[PDB]
Amino acid sequence: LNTIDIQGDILVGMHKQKQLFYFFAINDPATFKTHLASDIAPVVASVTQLSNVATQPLVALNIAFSNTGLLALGVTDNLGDSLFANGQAKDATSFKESTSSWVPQFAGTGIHGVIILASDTTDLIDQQVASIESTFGSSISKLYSLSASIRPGNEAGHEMFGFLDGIAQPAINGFNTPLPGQNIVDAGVIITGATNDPITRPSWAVGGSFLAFRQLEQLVPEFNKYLLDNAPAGSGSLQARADLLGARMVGRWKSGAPIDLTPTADDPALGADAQRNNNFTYSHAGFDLGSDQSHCPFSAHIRKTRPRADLGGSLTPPNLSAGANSIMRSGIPYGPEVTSAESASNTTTQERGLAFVAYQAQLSQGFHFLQQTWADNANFPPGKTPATVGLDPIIGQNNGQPRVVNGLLPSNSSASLSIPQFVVSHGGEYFFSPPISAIGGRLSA
Ligand code: HEM
Repeated sequence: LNTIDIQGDILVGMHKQKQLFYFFAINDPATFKTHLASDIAPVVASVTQLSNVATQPLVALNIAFSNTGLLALGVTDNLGDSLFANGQAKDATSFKESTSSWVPQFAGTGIHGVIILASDTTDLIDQQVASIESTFGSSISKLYSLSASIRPGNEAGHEMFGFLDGIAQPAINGFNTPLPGQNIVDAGVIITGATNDPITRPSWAVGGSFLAFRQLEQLVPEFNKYLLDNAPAGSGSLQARADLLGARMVGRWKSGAPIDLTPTADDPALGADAQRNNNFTYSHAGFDLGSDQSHCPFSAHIRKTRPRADLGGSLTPPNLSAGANSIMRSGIPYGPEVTSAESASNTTTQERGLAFVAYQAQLSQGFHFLQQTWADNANFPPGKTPATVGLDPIIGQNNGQPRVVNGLLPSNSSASLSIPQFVVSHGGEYFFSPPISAIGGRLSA
């Protein structure tokens, strides 16, 4: 790997308090290219730079292009990815959703790219945006944007449902020092043209990655109310038992504690411990892997998206199964905190959610595969008893309607729940984040 030439959000994440997703079209390739080379390319933050606190810019900038943006730039080379080429709108029906609920700018292929601006204040971001718009002039056009932020206080690093996020990533072999239980993968799973990437890419694409962007609204008061209404009977407060159900749905407690290691009560100390909070496989000493949902439901979100021992491999950490289906996640929450009024009425009045960002070298193996073949598949994971696992309670989709999810109730692993959508996709796009040398190189030529 040459982490000098790889955009930082791909392998490191921007790790700033604020981010802006600036979605643009290219009006005029010729003028746009000039300013791409002079104004954008030299300030794109790399993995190497973001990997050291002393070399992190006040504004971390990354930029990615859609198939039609690349077309607008006169670049027609085959990036080796049909899903990217066709755009996410065309792919929506693969996830049993429709472009009906999408931001209208996303329901098409008019968006040519996205600029990711990140800084610890919104002030610095808007300065950089004002400069970009000034210098590019009418060669660029803003079609849509989404402002996002780290949540405040003790919810920093947690997503809108309140769960600590950004714990689990694939370790890239030869680059990351793997953590206990962490999967270890070839660089080519995430970085196009890198080690063991079987797909031929254009020359200017080596060091890049596909960026799956999803604007995912979360119905937080509704979720909270559902958990309280369905809290399993037992010891502790109603909220504690409600939290237990929530944790069974995610596969982690709000603290980050993986339920597979903490199956009856939260242990917040575990969530804060990078050396132990991923050290599991779903295998347990005296339990049948195929039928035991006492530690973690077969349908739990993280078990659906990283099956670990459910797809074979070592029963002791680290489990190394399904390395090719790993994704890097750089998502960040958007929208305001939940208000008292919303909580009292258990009803959302304004949009908040996750600005979901997934990187992978193959869309068909990454985001698209986890959503369609695993999360939305009522019979995944395979070989379980009962065999009908049901859907991912967090992201599983059923054309807008309630999702049948099994195994969630600790007192009865055959008990089914009919769970309304908590996450409402408003769509997004598939982009390609090029290596930095390509931005001021071929893409500006
Ligand atoms: C609003 C929607 C979503 C929410 C609230 C959500 C929430 C979470 C949470 C709380 C975790 C645990 C933190 C961690 O392990 O790092 C997690 C992990 C993860 N999620 Fe999601 N997520 C969402 C969307 C998605 C989507 C759309 C995908 C893929 C299609 C996805 C794939 C993953 C993966 C791969 C992990 C790590 C699993 C592992 O390595 O064990 N998430 N998510």
